Amino acid sequence: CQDVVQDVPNVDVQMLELYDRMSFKDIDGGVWKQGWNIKYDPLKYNAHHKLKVFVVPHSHNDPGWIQTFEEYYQHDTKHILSNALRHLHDNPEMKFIWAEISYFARFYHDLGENKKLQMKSIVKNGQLEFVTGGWVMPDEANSHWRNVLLQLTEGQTWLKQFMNVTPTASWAIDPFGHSPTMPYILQKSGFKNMLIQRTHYSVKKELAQQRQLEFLWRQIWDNKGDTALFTHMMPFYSYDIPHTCGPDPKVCCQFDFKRMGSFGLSCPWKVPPRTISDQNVAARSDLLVDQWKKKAELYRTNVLLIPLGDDFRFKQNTEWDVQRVNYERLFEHINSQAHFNVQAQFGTLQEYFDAVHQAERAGQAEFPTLSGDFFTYADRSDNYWSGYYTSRPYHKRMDRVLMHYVRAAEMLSAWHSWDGMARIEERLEQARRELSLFQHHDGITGTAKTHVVVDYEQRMQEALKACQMVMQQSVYRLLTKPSIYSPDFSFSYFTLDDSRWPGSGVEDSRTTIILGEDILPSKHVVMHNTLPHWREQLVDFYVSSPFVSVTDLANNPVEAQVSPVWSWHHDTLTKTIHPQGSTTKYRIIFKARVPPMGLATYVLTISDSKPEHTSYASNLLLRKNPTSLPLGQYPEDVKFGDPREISLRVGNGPTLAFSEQGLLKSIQLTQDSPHVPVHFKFLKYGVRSHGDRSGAYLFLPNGPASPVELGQPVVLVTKGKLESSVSVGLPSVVHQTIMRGGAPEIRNLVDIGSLDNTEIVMRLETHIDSGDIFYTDLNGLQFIKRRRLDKLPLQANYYPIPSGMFIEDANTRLTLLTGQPLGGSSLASGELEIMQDRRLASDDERGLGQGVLDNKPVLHIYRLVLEKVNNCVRPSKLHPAGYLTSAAHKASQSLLDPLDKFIFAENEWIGAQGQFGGDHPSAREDLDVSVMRRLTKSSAKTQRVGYVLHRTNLMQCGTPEEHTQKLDVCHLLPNVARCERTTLTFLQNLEHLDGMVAPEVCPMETAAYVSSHS
Ligand SMILES: [O-]S([O-])([O-])O[C@H](CO)[C@@H](O)C[S@+]1C[C@@H](O)[C@H](O)[C@H]1CO
Ligand SMILES: *[C@@H]1O[C@H](CO)[C@@H](O)[C@H](O)[C@H]1NC(C)=O
Ligand SMILES: [Zn+2]
Repeated sequence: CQDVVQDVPNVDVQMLELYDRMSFKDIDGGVWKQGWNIKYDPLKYNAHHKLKVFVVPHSHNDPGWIQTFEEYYQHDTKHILSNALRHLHDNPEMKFIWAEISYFARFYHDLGENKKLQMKSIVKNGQLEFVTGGWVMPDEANSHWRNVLLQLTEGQTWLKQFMNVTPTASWAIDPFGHSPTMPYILQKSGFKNMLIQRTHYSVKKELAQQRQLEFLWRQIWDNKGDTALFTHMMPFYSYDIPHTCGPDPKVCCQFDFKRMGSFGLSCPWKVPPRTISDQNVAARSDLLVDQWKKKAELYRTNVLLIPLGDDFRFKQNTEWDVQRVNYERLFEHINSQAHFNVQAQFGTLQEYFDAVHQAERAGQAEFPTLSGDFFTYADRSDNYWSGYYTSRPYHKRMDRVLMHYVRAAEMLSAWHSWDGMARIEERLEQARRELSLFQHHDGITGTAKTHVVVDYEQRMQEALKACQMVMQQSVYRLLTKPSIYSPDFSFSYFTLDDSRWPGSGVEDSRTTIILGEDILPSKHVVMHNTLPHWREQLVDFYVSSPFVSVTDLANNPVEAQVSPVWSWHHDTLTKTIHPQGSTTKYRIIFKARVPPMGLATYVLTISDSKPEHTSYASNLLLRKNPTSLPLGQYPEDVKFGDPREISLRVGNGPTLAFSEQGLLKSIQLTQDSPHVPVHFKFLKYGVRSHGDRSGAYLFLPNGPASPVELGQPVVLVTKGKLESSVSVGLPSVVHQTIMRGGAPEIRNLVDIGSLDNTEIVMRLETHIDSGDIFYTDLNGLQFIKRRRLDKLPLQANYYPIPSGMFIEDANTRLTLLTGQPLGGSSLASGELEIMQDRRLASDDERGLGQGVLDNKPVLHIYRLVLEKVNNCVRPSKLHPAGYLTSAAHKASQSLLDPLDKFIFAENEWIGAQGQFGGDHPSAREDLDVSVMRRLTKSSAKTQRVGYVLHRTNLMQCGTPEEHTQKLDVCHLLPNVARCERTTLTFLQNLEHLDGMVAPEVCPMETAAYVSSHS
């Protein structure tokens, strides 16, 4: 195993280092506005060294954006695919690449058999080629790597099954900025090449000047280079035709033949395309070839890529003709005029890459190595696309919830083979495809029109319901004596209970467990733990009585705590935001202990008075002018007081101090240690009154944030033996700090209401001497070092915070982990900040055609970990990566993959068992079974189960290792006949494993294994 901490990789281009050196001046470069006037030596190409030009027809089909997926499919895409089939069938030399499999699959299953056969033939013969082959072309900023893998697998599995092809070249022309998580996943999924487009205009200029637009992209910690993936970065401002034939859009636009009036399109540079004829072909070719030779100067080989397409292009038959015929005339002339020394033709993406590598092998070029990312993107001037790191935060949080429910449903149901009547495969396929669809770069990014956001939400809601059905049927089967098990596959044996989604104050959706001497004395509940190690976590349920006690299935008492159910209300009468306690329902909380990838059953039983092993929290409402707060049968009376500073300590954990406004002010790690200043503050950013306006994509603040005026907010303090909390109703945010004995959990119920042109940010102020350095993660996979650059505007220093961020000095680190992707930064030494929501009245001119005014209440969750790190073995100052500590990593897992909770729905569970998986191996803490998926239906003689294993890398800080058993996923199910290492999509076998044992992987490595069972 490579050391990913101590050896700084030696690469030709390291993006953080390149950013430190670059000046980012936005000067007018001439016709290539963001470059310079390219010059070339006409003698470079000659009879023995020609410029091979591949023109690659393409059509960017967004799976939802300004129309929903189905609206686009009906109005545009089915026509594009139908006409592509006819035109490619009829014109053997014409070519076309396709990226979005969600649309292709939708189309293909509607085709008659004769057309399916015609389609397979034009793919088989190479005329229609799939690029990437994922369900979508995903966002690369907010997406979790697990979901990027899920959607890639969904599209490629469909392609393998129906088209018998697996793309090894990737095409990503529209994500807003690019992440190294893509080559990471692609290289481990058989890919050999990838192409990207949206990178900062300054970076395009800088790499173009050095001919570094093609590079071997390796991970920031990879010293050896085995993660490297050849990457082609396009050089210009857009993938449209005016910005793909060469440096001058005024000339390239003349070669987009769809821009001649009857189609309703024109060239904004005011020179229209002209039909090619024998009388103008020589002059037209001379212009085009000159553009091509200029573009060729920015690359190292004599093979040139010229994409030919735009959004939803190649729809009308007349469009196919006008593009094809004119280009065929140009190729015939150019290829027959020896003085150009060019051979041009339609081609596919793989053909381009194959020719580039043939040139490379001929010793024609050597390519530079590069590590780093390409955030944050600016397409021009100071227009940085950091707004979409936060836009539509309700759905960004929903993405993480569904991410987890999909993994839990696929894992719980993988243990058994299911009768087709159970519709398990059917519900999982729907859940994987709806979550996969949302990975689209207009989905999770929050950049679609209002009604399209609604469509994604409805689809994800359907997926959540599908997951719940599969999970509850699975739990019933796994914990019921086999000879008693009698499933009704349409019946709900259990109801899932989720405490944080949609969340308190968002939707009253949780069921109350109703107990009573005259109706039902007890109720079974079951917890599932998808992580491969034993885990304890507090869980809560709503119950109709405070007099409830908990036992495990051996009938051992379990210590519990009951607290009231508090809800916050904006009182339009008193004009205050204050809490009301339920007089009919209460929260019972207890520690559940669950086996690795297993289940544990408990019983809640009512009694007529205080049970021996249940305590009751005290509650203190701090506000001037209090009124009574009765709580029905709750045994402890609420207390009142004027606002004041408070301090709390649960268990032996940290002691937290709060200001009289209910916000954290300090954290004391141990009884001895100092009270470390850690202050939470909420602020707001506005929009500029002159110039460019912030919108769904762009963040264009009218200067640094201003503090939210807090007034004298109502603060609620609940203090219990297992859990305490401080909650405060601030304008637009009910802010809560919850303590359970370790790092606190923070929850924000964010309701930006009608605050137009406002972005609400949550900031942490400390005295940590971080200077201009901070760390943020990429796709929940790795942490990358960021350096705040004052030479760039505020919005350029915002980065994606998909799951965590931290700052540190030689002795102290503060890490903030998130349960949803949001945008954030560290704008001053000692600070961390992350945006909660943004409501923008104006459109930001990137084609959406609207502002963001559809905000709704969302419950954001976090864990806040203050730690001493002076004893940790950290990367040197020159290393571009950062790594979490064990505590921070576990805190992240508590947010993203919490225990799942199930309430038995009927009165009695006959044949109930107390546990499942007690014999599963409890793996080392840095290892995860990211995916467990049965890959065969029940009729298959040989059953196959796929596993994706990921090992992160945690800092060595002096805590002795200890125990843990080796995890061999191939022996998790019995009767194993074979074990194979496969690509991450499970589509190709890479290794036949000895003894049928799946070895664990190295730090920062991810592998996939498939076990076969007789
Ligand atoms: O913006 S508009 O001019 O409509 O169209 C452009 C040129 O065809 C496209 O690049 C728009 S891209 C397509 C869409 O997924 C992105 O959210 C847009 C971000 O700008
Ligand atoms: C699928 O493609 C392979 C080569 O890529 C070919 O040999 C095979 O016949 C095709 N169909 C099958 C047998 O699955
Ligand atoms: Zn797009």
